[PDB]
Amino acid sequence: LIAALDARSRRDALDFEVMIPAQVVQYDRAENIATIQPLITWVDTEHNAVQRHQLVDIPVISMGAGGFHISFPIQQGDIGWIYAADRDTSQFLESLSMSKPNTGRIHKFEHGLFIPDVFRRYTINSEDSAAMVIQSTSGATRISIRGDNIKITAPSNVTVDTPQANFTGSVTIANTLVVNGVNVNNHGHLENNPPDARTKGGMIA
Amino acid sequence: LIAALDARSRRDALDFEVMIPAQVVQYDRAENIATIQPLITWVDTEHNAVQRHQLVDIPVISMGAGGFHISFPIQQGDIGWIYAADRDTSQFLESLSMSKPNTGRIHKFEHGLFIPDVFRRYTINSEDSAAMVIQSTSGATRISIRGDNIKITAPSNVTVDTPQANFTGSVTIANTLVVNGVNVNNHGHLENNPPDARTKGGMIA
Amino acid sequence: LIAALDARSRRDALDFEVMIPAQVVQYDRAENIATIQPLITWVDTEHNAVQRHQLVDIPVISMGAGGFHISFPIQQGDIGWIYAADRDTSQFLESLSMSKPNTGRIHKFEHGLFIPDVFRRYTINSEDSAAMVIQSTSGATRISIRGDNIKITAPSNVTVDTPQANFTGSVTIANTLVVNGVNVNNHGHLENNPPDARTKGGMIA
Ligand SMILES: [Ca+2]
Ligand SMILES: [Fe+3]
Repeated sequence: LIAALDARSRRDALDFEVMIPAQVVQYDRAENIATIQPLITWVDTEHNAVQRHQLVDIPVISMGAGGFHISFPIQQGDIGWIYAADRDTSQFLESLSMSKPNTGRIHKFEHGLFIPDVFRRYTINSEDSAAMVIQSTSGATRISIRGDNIKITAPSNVTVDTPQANFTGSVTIANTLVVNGVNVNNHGHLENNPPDARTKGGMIA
Repeated sequence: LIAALDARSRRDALDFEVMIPAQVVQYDRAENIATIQPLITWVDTEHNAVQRHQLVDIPVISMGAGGFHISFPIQQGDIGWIYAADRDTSQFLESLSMSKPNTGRIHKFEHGLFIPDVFRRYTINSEDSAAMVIQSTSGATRISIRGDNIKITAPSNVTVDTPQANFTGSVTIANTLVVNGVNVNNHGHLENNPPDARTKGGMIA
Repeated sequence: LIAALDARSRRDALDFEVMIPAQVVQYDRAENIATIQPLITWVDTEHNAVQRHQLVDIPVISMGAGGFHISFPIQQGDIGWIYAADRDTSQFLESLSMSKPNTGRIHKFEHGLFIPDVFRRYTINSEDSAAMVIQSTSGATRISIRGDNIKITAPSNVTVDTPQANFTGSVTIANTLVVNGVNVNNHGHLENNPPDARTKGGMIA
């Protein structure tokens, strides 16, 4: 009989984990690890599809290198993809350096990586149809990068916290400019004649 | 004979899909799914290397969590990597929640994830050699993050669309400042003496 | 005996590479490829755990599409995850187009993709606990995106290099504003009477 190896091959492929959609149960942003719940059940011999185990202490990617990175404020319930490492990563995670596997389990989500993905749960404004956006998923607060311009939109404010902000060209401000507490639109100056009289009105062309 | 299992092992490994470079045939940015064409052929028994099938309805990652994400304006022809999920993801994609596989196909690109990658098709300006950049691939329009400063460059304009933009330090503008339609470089004020005469010239030190 | 296939299955799973943590040995940012050193040893038949081979010419992801991307200034020693492609990618990498495998090696890191990950080696400021940040890993220089506002922080400066910067609302500047070399806080104007006398002091309400 040859059905034997067919059965084996199937079992072995089912047991070998690679990638599946998954959800955050809990997340620690300082240690950048999560408890993760896979979101596709597996059919058992009994033909019952059942919920998979949680995975603990799973690193969540923070893309970055060279002293820079991108970090999202991950919440319980957020979704993404868990990947299974070839070997136990637990010692590597302790040291972030060259390590041995502490165990013999291979190709299992238990030692994996979670990559957050919002899937389709976002809105792109029509003006950004040809742009890259880094944004709230609502689309309300965004940095939009286009081929020759950048547009930064926020319903409340944009705050630039730095000692020196430099503009190498011109600047146009639609409404009010206040500098050190003084409204420039409406400002004046003391005259020499009449002595110490403030000029009339505000700033004019 | 023992060559039997050697043949099996090889077949099974060839059939088990994980990751391959691939190209976007069509993309829907609202549903965040693509038709994808793998870019490496597979050699058949006949020793013919032939083009692989398109995959439809493949989610394209939008990295994000916590109400924020990053989205690129993916175009036909863009490249990247397709990953094969362990099990059918179609029901999960309908609901974005806990689900069963609708079918028995495992480790196939048919149910996968596409991650866009520009590979080497970009230019980094020399001034950004030690910086992170989020930019047009031409390098012309960029946000460059350095250890202690941020430089935002755009050939046309940078527009900040918000009711209130706050600078916590000083600001230097090279050229013209216009506020509510009035050129500040060149502005003046009405005098009390001579009555209602505009001051001479523009703004001076 | 049936232990035979158990041994085979195990061997085949060990030989089949998918994903493991790894480190950059060398990186070329123009060609966007690296020499990579996996960071988990593998136990051999002799029960010796030993360091894995370097992989050369490994593409490092640059997430992007549609003419935009994100690039980090990767350094020797930076860490992340290497993924194994199903087939030889070398011809595909030459052309970035549809290709055959040059060889028969399958599911090996030798032809792979590296994704940089900083793991937990970063600091999130408490004010950003619910925000997305793109930042130096020190947390000192950052773009922080919140539900209705964006805060850009840099200890040295933020420079906006563009011919035209537009603010669609109001702007408040805490300290000094200089426009074309003239300090606005302290500016004045020539009077008509007294003829050509500069106004007293600086700008006042
Ligand atoms: Ca006067
Ligand atoms: Fe004035």
